Amino acid sequence: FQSMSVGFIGAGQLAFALAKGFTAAGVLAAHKIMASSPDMDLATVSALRKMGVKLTPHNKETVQHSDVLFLAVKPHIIPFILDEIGADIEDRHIVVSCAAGVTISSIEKKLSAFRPAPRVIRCMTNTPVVVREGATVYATGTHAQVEDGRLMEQLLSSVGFCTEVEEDLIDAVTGLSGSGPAYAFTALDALADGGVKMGLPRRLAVRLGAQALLGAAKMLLHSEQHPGQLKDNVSSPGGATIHALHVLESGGFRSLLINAVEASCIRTRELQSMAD
Amino acid sequence: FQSMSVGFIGAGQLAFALAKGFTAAGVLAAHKIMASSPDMDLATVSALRKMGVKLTPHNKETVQHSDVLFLAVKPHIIPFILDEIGADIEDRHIVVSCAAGVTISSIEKKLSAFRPAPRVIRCMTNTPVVVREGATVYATGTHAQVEDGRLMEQLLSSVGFCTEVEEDLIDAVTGLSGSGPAYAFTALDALADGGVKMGLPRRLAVRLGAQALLGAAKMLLHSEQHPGQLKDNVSSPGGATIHALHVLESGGFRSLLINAVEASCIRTRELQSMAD
Amino acid sequence: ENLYFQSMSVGFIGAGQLAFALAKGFTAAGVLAAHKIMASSPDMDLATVSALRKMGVKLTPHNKETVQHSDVLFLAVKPHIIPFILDEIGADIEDRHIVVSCAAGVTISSIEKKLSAFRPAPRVIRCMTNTPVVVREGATVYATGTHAQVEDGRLMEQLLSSVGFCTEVEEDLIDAVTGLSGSGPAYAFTALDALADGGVKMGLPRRLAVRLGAQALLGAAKMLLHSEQHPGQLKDNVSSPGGATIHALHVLESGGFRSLLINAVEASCIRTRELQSMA
Amino acid sequence: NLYFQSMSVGFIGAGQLAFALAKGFTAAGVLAAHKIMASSPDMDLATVSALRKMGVKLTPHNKETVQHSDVLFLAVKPHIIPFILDEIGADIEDRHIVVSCAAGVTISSIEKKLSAFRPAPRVIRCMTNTPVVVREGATVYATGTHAQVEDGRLMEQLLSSVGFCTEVEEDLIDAVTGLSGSGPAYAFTALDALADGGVKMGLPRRLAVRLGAQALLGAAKMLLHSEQHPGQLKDNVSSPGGATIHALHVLESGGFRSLLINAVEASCIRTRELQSMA
Amino acid sequence: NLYFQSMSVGFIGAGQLAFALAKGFTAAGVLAAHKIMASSPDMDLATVSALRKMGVKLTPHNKETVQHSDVLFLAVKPHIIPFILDEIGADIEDRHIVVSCAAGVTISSIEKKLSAFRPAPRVIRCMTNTPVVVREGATVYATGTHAQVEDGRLMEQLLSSVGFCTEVEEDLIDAVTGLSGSGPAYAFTALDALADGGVKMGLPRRLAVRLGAQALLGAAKMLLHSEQHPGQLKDNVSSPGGATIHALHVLESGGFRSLLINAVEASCIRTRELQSMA
Ligand SMILES: O=C(O)c1cc(N2CCNC2=O)ccc1Cl
Ligand SMILES: O=C(O)c1cc(N2CCNC2=O)ccc1Cl
Ligand SMILES: O=C(O)c1cc(N2CCNC2=O)ccc1Cl
Ligand SMILES: O=C(O)c1cc(N2CCNC2=O)ccc1Cl
Ligand SMILES: O=C(O)c1cc(N2CCNC2=O)ccc1Cl
Repeated sequence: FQSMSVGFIGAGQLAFALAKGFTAAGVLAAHKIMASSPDMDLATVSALRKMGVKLTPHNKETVQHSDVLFLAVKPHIIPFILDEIGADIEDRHIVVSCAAGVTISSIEKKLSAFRPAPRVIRCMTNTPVVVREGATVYATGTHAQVEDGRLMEQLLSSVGFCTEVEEDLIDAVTGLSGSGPAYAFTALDALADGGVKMGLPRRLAVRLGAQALLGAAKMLLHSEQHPGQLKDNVSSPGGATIHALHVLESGGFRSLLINAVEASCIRTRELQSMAD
Repeated sequence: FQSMSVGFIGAGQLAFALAKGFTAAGVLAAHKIMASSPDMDLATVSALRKMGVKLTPHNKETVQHSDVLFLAVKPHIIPFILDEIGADIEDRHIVVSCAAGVTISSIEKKLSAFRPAPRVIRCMTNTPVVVREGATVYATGTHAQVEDGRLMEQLLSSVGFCTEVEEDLIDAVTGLSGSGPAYAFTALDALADGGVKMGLPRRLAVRLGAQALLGAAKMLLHSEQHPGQLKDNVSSPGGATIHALHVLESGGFRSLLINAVEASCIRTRELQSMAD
Repeated sequence: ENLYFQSMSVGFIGAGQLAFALAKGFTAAGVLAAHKIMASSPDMDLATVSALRKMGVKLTPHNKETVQHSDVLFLAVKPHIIPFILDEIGADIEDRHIVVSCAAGVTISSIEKKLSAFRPAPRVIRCMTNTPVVVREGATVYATGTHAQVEDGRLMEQLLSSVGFCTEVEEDLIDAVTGLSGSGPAYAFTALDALADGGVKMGLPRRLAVRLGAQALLGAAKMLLHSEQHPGQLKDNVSSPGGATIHALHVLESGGFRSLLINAVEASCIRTRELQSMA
Repeated sequence: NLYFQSMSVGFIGAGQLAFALAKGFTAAGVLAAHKIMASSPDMDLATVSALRKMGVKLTPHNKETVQHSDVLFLAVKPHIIPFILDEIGADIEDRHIVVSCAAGVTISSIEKKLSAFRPAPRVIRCMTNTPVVVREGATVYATGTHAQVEDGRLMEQLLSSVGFCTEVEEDLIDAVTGLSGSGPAYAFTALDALADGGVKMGLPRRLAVRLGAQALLGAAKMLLHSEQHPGQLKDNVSSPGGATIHALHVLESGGFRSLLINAVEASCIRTRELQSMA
Repeated sequence: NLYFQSMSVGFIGAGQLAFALAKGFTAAGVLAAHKIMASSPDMDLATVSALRKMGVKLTPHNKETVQHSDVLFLAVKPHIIPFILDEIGADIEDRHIVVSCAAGVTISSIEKKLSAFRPAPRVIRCMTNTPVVVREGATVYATGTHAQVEDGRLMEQLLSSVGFCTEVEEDLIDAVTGLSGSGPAYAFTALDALADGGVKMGLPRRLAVRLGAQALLGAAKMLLHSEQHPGQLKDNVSSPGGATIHALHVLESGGFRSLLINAVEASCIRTRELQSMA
């Protein structure tokens, strides 16, 4: 809505990305956002201040300011935030935890000791929300009203893809779209090295490799076609592309990306289990 | 311009992509485009017909129709097209070869036997022009007027990134952004397999992996930051993402993408050398 | 049927595995009588020569008698034997002959070069088929030579279509076809033996494991041939999230399973070009 | 000339396997499509959309499927089975044959659930695969404690109309799942790659796919109709010094055989984990 | 207390190496920035933008650099050198020392070009690296046919103000290029990865980078100031049974040493190819 007030506990990379995306989208006004942080000298904190986001060192102040309260701290800090500000949670509050692995149940258990029906949502988003091309899923807690999930989808749809999921899919989403941008950054660096190796200036190589990945992903999102079909479409017989595809297969390219999604998903499960 | 008439020799994947992108951009009207093909029953030919592109089985007819003439056939077919329609090339014609590896000099040599100052351009684009997110470079030939390169940049900028390069960079661009989308499609298929392996429905996994790659590439294009810095930004200490990055490094992920750009670039050079 | 009543005489120079497989498929198809086939071999002690005799095929040690008997003459000897064969019986090739080379790598040009020294317009077709013609499920391509009539190509297609898939190609595709469907059955036999080993490792009787593995590959291949779907889409449709199949696909990927099959198709194709160049 | 005039078939679950069996059974002529009913909690699936075109009755309510059906196929994920069995267990009748198609789920676990509601549930466990859609499936089945002799023969009759089918001891089914249950996906992966190889060497993609699939089909048929060892058939294609034996060498150098062994094992091992997780 | 009052330095090329040497020389106090001139065909480079902030004279015309300069550094790509030498060869004077910094390009090829215009060109070939920007470069040089004794001593004086510098025989320079020319990039890659390792084990990225870089700097210093073999110094850190020897084992298992040998060789081999291509 318009009257809506949003707060972040955590003023790191994710909070900045979300706030910058929300304000760019126009769904939120920077002055309706407050962030708190233990280190008020972070680079991300300075930038929020230029954007017009309110800033404080006191999580309690962010809570009293906020209607929607995003939890954007590390997983092992979540149990402490909840103990710190659990008494300050009111009926009007929707708590949106963005921490990897941390379960709705563990958040509801800590918060229920203060007030009995805390409205909790768990989400997994990623940094490209900063350019309003994020990928976000969310699961609704026990006491989240029906309007809570819809308000959440409205807000996070404005900065990229958003869809509701069962909570037991979120650990796998973390390995895929949560960690995904880092796989892409690693890939682009390497593709740029390849271009440079074959004679391209670095800056041209980075722009071309990025544009290639962006356009390809866009083609897949705008197509009903399987990605192998689109690969077929662009692999001319005997040509350059099919030769490059072979050397990727020879190194087990596909299995490395499977390994990655699996490794991130399994680590996310450990971050949960380490909580309880 | 508006009066401009464009033709394609070749009605395959690339011709459709370019025509669909040009018409979507609004820089060209479908009725100002003509394509010719030896197999008038191709799926890409049927689609051009629905778009309103004129179609013919006679390359000579496309040439007489066209002011800008795109050559969108396989590299070993180019020498035959030029022999077929070389007498039909007029002063007003700009010949834009999109074939991998085929040099401006080889095109100018064949065409100069008919008329002495053929205006030739070599380009390397990719299929994401279909969603107006292509990556394109071009080099100007000996007799291309100054307005020719600018008209070309105007047209191809409307369907994605475009920049002029020295011709000796084009073989490396082919390995990077020419073959790039196929690396991305392979990557997305594998990332989807990873998501499915960890419990996601296939359709959700494909959408999330694609959105992740798109958003990440967009972040890099909108940033002055090095891709390793953006990787740093999203690799939380001890977290899921840094664990996945390790297993990518353990398989030599980076070197496989370097291998690919190199293999495609080297194959492109063979496709040229095989001509001469 | 229409071909049966054409009452064609067929010859094989070379009485090996392919000659036997084609003879067995043509007769099973009812398009040729076994005794309307004649095959020659310098070695009449091969097992395939005995199998051919048993089914009623005529056998002779003299290639000239095969040629004189034949209307369609299949050259089914090793590539390096082809030029010696053409020297020997080039004088006996007649204007009525359609000469079909099945040898890997050997080009129409090289065959026509030899035979043009005798009659001026040898009718030559180059073929790449495979041994599952023996169960009428072969995979065949052919290219027509310089003097091959349009009816020659249609007849060859009608004949090879009776024992499986058959289609005309430009000759410059045949080396690649050899690497794919010419050698393909051997890739599948290796895969079926390995899958059976896997089933036995996990506790299945060998007989059952072999049966199930082969039935699994047959049905998947049949699904693909009857679907308009990409094989990756079919793979997606069978890969239940979190399930047994996606876990097995991972271990395939981790060994570069896909690259091995690409490697094999390339290695057979490359070898096929060497077999031409060495003779 | 088989046909089951007195049999009503139901599917709990309207996914890829349900569509494949329903399509195979109707193409085999053994069942009128309108004598099939399927249920699913997402009546917006592509498979549920195709089932309506066939004429299969579709409902959202699993209780409706059970009441309509004699033979009831459980074609849902292994972890959904215990919930299904709780939901409809009070609707299982003496006439019902329950045929579970879920990977890993034992006859014992299914009978334990249903016996709470009514003693002597007639349970069969089967492992089939999607090529039943072209009547070339590979199916095994094991009969439960209270399945009658006519129940197994009947299920063999029905599933034999869509491919190979034999009875097995239940403790072989996890291994069958790794071989023929997952097998078609190994083949689709192999055909994608073989086609990639054909394209590399210069073939059009469409021809490469056709030829690769034809090669595999014909080789599988040869083995099925031959009494000979697959190594013997491989020997018959491998001309001395030739192209095939050179390619076979590069498969061996990659450990191609061990990868397929690895696959059957991993799928089998995972199937056992799907039992114990539920 | 070194300073070259009578020396005018010019750079043909205004890229990373030109900026690094110009910055090192000015920080060393040996050259006023305004006594440096650099030329480049793209006066829109980030390096050319930084050079103007230093006070270095910048021109687009290579002829201007030559006329301003006594010591002329060729800091362009190897394939550009022959074009540069054709463009300005008629402007080379007796007073000029030409110092080529291009990988691979021999003294012989440079002298052949310039001798067409004027006999006895004074040519020095050097291989340096970008840490000259922090006065810790590693530089070798070889003197040409017509370089006087004072020319080499002078160039050693100048480049010693920004790091290690020694004269070598020219046929060692390709190998030096693979070791110290490319070396810093091996180190940047190693520091990125070591930091990735620190982050994996729970350190903030900024601390991990700092500590990794400090570790490397301190180890390099230890070796430089020790007479001892690097294996001996490694032995001194590897406490029996401890953390370091366990990590060293995993480096050995990956063939870590051979990768660095591979790198020096590949860079050296490529450097020789850059000579022969031009
Ligand atoms: O994979 C190839 O070899 C390839 C082929 C082309 N095209 C399009 C039309 N004619 C060509 O050569 C473009 C880019 C690549 Cl990278
Ligand atoms: O790499 C990680 O472990 C990771 C961490 C997060 N965030 C952001 C704020 N708190 C978190 O846990 C989100 C996604 C991932 Cl994939
Ligand atoms: O890949 C799996 O895990 C798998 C899953 C199934 N199905 C179908 C319906 N319920 C199941 O479990 C069957 C065979 C396999 Cl091999
Ligand atoms: O493995 C080979 O080299 C091979 C050999 C043949 N034949 C049959 C008769 N003469 C040949 O060359 C056919 C197919 C292949 Cl794939
Ligand atoms: O390699 C080790 O295990 C190690 C050991 C030590 N020291 C010094 C005295 N006692 C220790 O444990 C310090 C650092 C490391 Cl890295």
